[PDB]
Amino acid sequence: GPHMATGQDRVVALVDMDCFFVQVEQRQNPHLRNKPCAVVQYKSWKGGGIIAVSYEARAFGVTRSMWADDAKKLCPDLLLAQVRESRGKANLTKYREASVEVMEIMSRFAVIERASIDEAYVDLTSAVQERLQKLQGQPISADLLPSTYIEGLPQGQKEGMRKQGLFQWLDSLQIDNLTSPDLQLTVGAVIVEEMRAAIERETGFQCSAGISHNKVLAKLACGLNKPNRQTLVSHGSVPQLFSQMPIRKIRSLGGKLGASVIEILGIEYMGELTQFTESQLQSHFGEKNGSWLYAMCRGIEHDPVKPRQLPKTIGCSKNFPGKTALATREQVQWWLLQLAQELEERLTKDRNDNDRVATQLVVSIRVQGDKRLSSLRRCCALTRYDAHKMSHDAFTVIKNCNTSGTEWSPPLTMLFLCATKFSAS
DNA sequence: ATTGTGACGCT
DNA sequence: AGCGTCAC
Ligand SMILES: Nc1ncnc2c1ncn2[C@H]1C[C@H](O)[C@@H](COP(=O)(O)OP(=O)(O)OP(=O)(O)O)O1
Ligand SMILES: [Mg+2]
Ligand SMILES: [Mg+2]
Repeated sequence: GPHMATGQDRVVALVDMDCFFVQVEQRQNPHLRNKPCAVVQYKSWKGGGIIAVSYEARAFGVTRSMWADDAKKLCPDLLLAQVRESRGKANLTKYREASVEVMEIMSRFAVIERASIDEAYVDLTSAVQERLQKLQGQPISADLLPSTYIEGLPQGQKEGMRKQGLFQWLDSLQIDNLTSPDLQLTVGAVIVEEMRAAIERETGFQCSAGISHNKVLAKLACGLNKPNRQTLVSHGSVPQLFSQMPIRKIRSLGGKLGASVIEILGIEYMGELTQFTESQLQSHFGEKNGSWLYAMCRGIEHDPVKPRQLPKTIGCSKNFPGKTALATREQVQWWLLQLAQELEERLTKDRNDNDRVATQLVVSIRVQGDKRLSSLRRCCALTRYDAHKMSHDAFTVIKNCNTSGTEWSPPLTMLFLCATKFSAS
């Protein structure tokens, strides 16, 4: 009724860089632009592992987590850029620095939460109020939304359809009310057009975006029309959108929890969740998950956009698969040193840029044949940015896993050093 | 031999 | 604290 809150209080956007690592390499190397091309890590085992794919290459079936030799079977003219290698491992610095370029531009418009190297949430509520009082009541022109899709429209040529749906949306709009959620979302979309234009002008990079009333819907919306487009998901669009939406497509339901929702309740689509009471969902999935599911299948989610532009952790990882697994003490020490030297470099740069110091060192390892992705995770004190000290401390922390009598067994298939617990400096 | 990250929850 | 989940 009148007291049923509808989750329409905020305007939230999710901005995701289109095939980001590919775009970084295409900016640097113009011969790669507007071509089927991918970014690969390493090169010896089956041509290297593909970690990013241009849309031209995706059209041939090339995907992430495919070996380059196999991708070339699907796409013989595929062009490749290789991740930089330093100290014997992939080094992602070029892409982190490109990400900072983009995040700093986004921060001019609004508060952002860095969700990953190429994705950020945007809290647009106050920016929209400012822009609405700036409008002082005139309507919003289609010309202000040149790359926006309105999900669910038109109802009742891809670009022609986009424009039909946008016209239907704008003709319906009630610009009289500075508190209409649909109007607020529309102004949000105008601002995100401007943000995306600024990113492309000032970096060369293109991105897609979603605009809705919360983070989950904004991320879902972002996925609906890619690349280089943005999508508005209104509250009213949720029943139809969710009526055929697989549960696994909603952020956080792509794993075991979503699988159990499907199996326990005997449903397939998000919208089917509305039939259950909050207490029923809590009985199957716990108090927190159940309340979250009850609201989310109605389009309602409360998770705030956190004011956080910088990562909370600075980590360095390397897998040693198959016969490259580490089998001697010297090997383990040398790779701990390699990881620690990259970590020291990134930490010293982080301290200069961002006025903070990490205080905890996490050391994690995998042992051969262990079913888990991480076998062991132990922490120690991080007191100075010294690679030799950090590597000696990581070894001191993990050495009691060695069961032998200069040899290391069982061989180690992953090493991981992470700097955490930052404090202002 | 589907890597190298990074965020968050549980107990 | 250490382990597990989730999403790229
Ligand atoms: N599993 C992974 N391993 C390594 N790097 C990854 C992985 N997933 C994503 N990345 C990196 C490379 C991507 O360019 C970047 C952004 O990831 P993501 O947003 O899913 O895809 P994308 O930006 O390449 O394409 P899209 O246009 O679909 O967003 O992060
Ligand atoms: Mg992306
Ligand atoms: Mg992304």
